[PDB]
Amino acid sequence: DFEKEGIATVERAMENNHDLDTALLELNTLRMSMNVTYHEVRIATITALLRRVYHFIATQTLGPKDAVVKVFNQWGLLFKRQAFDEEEYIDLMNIIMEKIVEQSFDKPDLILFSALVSLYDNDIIEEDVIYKWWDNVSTDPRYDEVKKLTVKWVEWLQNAD
Repeated sequence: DFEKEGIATVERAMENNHDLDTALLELNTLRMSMNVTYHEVRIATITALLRRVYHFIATQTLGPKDAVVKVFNQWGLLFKRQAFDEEEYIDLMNIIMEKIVEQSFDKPDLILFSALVSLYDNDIIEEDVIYKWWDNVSTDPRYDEVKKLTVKWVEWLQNAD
């Protein structure tokens, strides 16, 4: 039950353009209200953002990369207060990858690469957690497509380290 309501809460704050502080206040109130954890919150927030990205692309209102950037550059900041330790950030990235596949975008690899890069540029995620996430990432072939681009990115990051 919390899911749907959480998705709705986030969708509202991005739409009728809420500043974050206020979006997180309502969302967190809902979190305690319905007694759910931050994992559930991350799921709700991530699917909410990814749906808006999808909508932007499917309606040709914005190209893939642009759509991801438009959404994540602004709202991805919500994540820094939805994850407090390493595994929670690892979980954060796993969900994004999983939800992208689930949403079925046409160039999964580009969507996931763009989303992670946006977060990286905004300092929500740094190399250390990124390597950890990547080292423990699922090898289920179902993720082969979405990982194509990001795998090179992680590699580039290691070399440039």
